[PDB]
Amino acid sequence: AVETFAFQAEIAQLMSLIINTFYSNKEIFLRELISNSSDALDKIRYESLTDPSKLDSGKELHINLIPNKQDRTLTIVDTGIGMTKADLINNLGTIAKSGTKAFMEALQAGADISMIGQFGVGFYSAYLVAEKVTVITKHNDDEQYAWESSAGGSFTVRTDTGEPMGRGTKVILHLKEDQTEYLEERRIKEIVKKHSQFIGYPITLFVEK
Ligand SMILES: O=c1[nH]nc(-c2cc(Br)c(O)cc2O)n1-c1ccccc1F
Repeated sequence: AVETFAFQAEIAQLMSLIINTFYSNKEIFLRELISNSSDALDKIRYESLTDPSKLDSGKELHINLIPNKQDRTLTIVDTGIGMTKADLINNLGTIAKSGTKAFMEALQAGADISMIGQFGVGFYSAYLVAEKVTVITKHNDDEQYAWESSAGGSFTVRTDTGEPMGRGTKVILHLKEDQTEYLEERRIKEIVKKHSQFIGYPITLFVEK
């Protein structure tokens, strides 16, 4: 069973702004997704400090970057706290209506799209480079769910029958045809070194055969 939801009008407007605005500095999407993974890893670590059983679903706290040139996908995997179905539906765990309002006021006053993370809606920067995004997630308190959207005002949620993850989130970016530089090892290494140098978890860039 696949459930289709409409985005809140303000989030659909955020997504169209990201897709339509001429903005060359698209590489910041990766910093934003790694930042969200770091935050999710911090959340499960914090819960584990008082309840070690929180890590029964996996003790390793890490981030993997998996490019696949055949599928034209870049996957960002983390073993953080994950998201429940309600978190996915509620804008992937954000207060995105108020974040979008603040971001749009900042843009009108001179900010630029790279500042999106300061408004707590950095996930949507994925649409600078992806035509479709799939988010697979597993939280200790819920089942494994797949969220997906190609923008256009809607998203889907379903229970995922695919490869079980113990706990965490996988963001699969189905890249736009002209954004394949983000599958190149040297380009990803450059972006991680430039923008993600103070992330306190191992970031492993996988290589391809
Ligand atoms: O909580 C939680 N869990 N999980 C999650 C996620 C998401 C996303 Br979109 C991404 O990319 C990743 C991840 O990991 N989370 C969150 C949300 C928001 C913000 C922050 C944070 F951490």
